[PDB]
Amino acid sequence: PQGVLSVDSAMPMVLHLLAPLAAKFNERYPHIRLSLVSSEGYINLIERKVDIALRAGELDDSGLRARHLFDSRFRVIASPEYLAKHGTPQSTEELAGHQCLGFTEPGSLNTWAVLDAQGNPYKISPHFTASSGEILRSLCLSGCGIVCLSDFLVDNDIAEGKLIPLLAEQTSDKTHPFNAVYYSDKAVNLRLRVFLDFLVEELG
Amino acid sequence: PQGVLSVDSAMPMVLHLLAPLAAKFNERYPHIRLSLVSSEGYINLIERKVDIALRAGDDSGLRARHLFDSRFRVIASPEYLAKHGTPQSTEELAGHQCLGFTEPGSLNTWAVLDAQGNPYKISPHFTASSGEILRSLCLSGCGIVCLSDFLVDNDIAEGKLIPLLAEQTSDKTHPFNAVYYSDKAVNLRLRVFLDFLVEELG
Ligand SMILES: [Cl-]
Ligand SMILES: [Cl-]
Repeated sequence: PQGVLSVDSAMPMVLHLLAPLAAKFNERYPHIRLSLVSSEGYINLIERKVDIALRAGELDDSGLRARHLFDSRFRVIASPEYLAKHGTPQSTEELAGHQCLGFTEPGSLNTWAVLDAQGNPYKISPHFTASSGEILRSLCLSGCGIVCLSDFLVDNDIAEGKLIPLLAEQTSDKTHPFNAVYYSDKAVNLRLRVFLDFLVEELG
Repeated sequence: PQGVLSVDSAMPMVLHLLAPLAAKFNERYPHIRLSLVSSEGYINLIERKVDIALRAGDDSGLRARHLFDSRFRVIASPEYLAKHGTPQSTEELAGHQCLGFTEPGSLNTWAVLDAQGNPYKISPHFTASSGEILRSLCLSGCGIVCLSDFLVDNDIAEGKLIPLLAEQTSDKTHPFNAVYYSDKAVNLRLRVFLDFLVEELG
């Protein structure tokens, strides 16, 4: 396997998942020149500007191949510093009293995976907004408020004590799948298949 | 000062400079609702999708306010250097794994000078769309990178990344500015944000 393989994903996937594994992938396949780009949505992939996309969406009836990588839950988090100055929410309805940060788009992500008293996902009014989950993580780390982000983005921060998980009982246990998406015709190339195989081992 | 202010910049500027200051700004001006977005180049600003752009790079009516000057640094992780040795001259970079940008290609002309005093142009083993991606690859032991001081200085402080070829690396700095259209300067929240950024960033 040799040559250039272009892999596209959202910033958090590239930084927390791909980048860490790229050194191990390099030792096994030193002749494959990975190109790791970060863009928004499936435009690059569909317009054939990259070979493979690693994304959480569900594209069916597109014709594109999807290979499952891993499942992730959402977590509601804040910095110890924010909680020290603002208090810790003990119910989901108390989030109305706190600074909740969200996406500029898509707005569907601003309906959090934390259930209210009636068992319905809580829609926030974002104080700060951002175009990336990675920016929301940084704002949360620096004490700007409460965010709701994928586990793989914040779990190591929680382990290091840099973020504190909130409203754990109220938080939805449901997971969302992440997939490697690509056109069937590009499965022909060995370097995509060995990258895909590698990704399913290490992420699964 | 009250309402939404949208700030566009490259990822490393947002994560390493803006986000850390956003809580302090919030305490001073709690009624300003920041929107921090990251994109490529000046397209959002030009097409008036954001109020201000923080970028190092002229469709006129633009104003540019200086924020700070930054040097580049060549770095690798301690784990990489233990497995591949540390380069003692710029010319030895040919034997090592150097990671670069997909684009712009001019950025793969590094700020490290060879024996003749020429900036070293690399053949990138791996490429990426963002300097933040290059920082992560570097941290993970994938190779050597050349990135702006504010992206890696703290890692160098913490001992996670090692500065290489310190004497050969250029001392020259490049400016970073807040860029915006003249007409948007009338807005109070843009003015207090700019003032804050100028005070805080140097
Ligand atoms: Cl994201
Ligand atoms: Cl960049």
